[PDB]
Amino acid sequence: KYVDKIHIGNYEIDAWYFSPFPEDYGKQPKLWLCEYCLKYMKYEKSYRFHLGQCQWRQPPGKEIYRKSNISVHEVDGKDHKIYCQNLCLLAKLFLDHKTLYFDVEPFVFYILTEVDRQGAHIVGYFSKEKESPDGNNVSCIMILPPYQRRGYGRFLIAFSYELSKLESTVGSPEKPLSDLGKLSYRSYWSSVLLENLRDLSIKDLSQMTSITQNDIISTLQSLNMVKYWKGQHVICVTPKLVEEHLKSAQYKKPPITVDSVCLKWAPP
Ligand SMILES: C=CCOc1cc(C)c(F)c(C(=O)NNS(=O)(=O)c2ccccc2)c1
Ligand code: NA
Ligand SMILES: [Zn+2]
Repeated sequence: KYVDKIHIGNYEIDAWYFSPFPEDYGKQPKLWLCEYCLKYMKYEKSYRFHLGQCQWRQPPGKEIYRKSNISVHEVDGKDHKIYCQNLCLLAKLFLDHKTLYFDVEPFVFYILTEVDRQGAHIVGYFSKEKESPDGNNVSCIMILPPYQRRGYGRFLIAFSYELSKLESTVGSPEKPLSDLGKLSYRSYWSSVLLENLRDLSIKDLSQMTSITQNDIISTLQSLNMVKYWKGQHVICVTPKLVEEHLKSAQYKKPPITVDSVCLKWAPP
């Protein structure tokens, strides 16, 4: 018998997948999570007592981004082991393909929070290998279900590439992506490339965006904006074609932007 329901903050959320919480936790009808320190508890009564005792009102680590009430905390897995393990167990309830939960020392975790008077409430996160031999700028990326399809996933994608830009490198999410993750990356790639083409080789777009040439090419191919000539992909678009795509309905929701001026981060 697995965890199938959690209470976190003011949300109740049904599980999507098995997560390896200890057996005596899974047997409970519901798992209760502190939204600030991510301690998981078996009972409403232990949860209530914890909420009156727990002093955390935001993630640990350093706040590397803050604009208005949107915040990102960078949490090193070796410095905040228990917190990152609890985050990975929570994330695994909603990710099919995540496989690492307890060996969190090789990872850095970027926690997205939405702030009010009571504290900084967790929306989602992405993990990132401190040293990625494969050039992955995201390992896992997860938005909690009640915040999905509301701009927060796009924010975290954009954020991951802003880190890659500051590292003077290109990067790509680790595969396989969740179904919603695939749609989200394709939408983000399309809007970023189209806006750059409206305002350039494939290599130029890559240096400007930190999107890999492969991801640029596959995105341009889905837009039918690339020709093939003697073994080379070449951009083939008219400014008018770019503008038709850009004012289609899917590019109409006003994003939460990543303001590079509010990003406080030096590359390792
Ligand atoms: C639970 C497992 C994975 O959860 C995820 C993972 C990712 C990467 C997401 F992007 C989202 C999400 O919520 N996307 N919707 S979006 O932010 O409005 C958005 C609009 C336009 C372009 C991009 C994104 C959820
Ligand atoms: Na639910
Ligand atoms: Zn707590």
